Amino acid sequence: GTGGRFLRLGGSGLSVGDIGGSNQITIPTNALPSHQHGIPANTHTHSVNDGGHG
Amino acid sequence: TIISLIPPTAPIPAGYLELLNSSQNVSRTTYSALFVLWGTYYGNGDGSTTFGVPGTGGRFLRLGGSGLSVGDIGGSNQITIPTNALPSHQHGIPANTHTHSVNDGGHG
Repeated sequence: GTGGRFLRLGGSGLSVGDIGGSNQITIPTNALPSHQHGIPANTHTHSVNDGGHG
Repeated sequence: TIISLIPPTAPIPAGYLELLNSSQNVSRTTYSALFVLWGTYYGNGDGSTTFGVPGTGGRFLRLGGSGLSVGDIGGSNQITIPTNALPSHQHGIPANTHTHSVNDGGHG
């Protein structure tokens, strides 16, 4: 059955009638290109606790 | 060319040359019509007594046009996503907590 597939000559280790391939593709983890995210401007303070000192 | 679902056990049809993964070389005297129609367009073989016929290694069938000549080659099953093409995204930053030690010494 054709199965709505593409016509592929199979010289390299592919007998006649061989199937395979996939219309759905999944990006593997190692395929992700290198990229760098920017961290926005930040600002904070710390409250200070003290009962006193003699 | 013609296409066939012939299993490897079955014999090749008479008057037909089987294309393989690798480009082959065939005698010029025989397949005389094929040679005069092709010549050394897909290989020259020995250059005098043979000529080259193209090979199809795992390749897909694609029609001509768009400036592409017959018998051209190209493509790849392996793809690398260019760093330019990448879905725009932002990661969240996990909740954290830090304190700073105090350099107080002493005062009077």
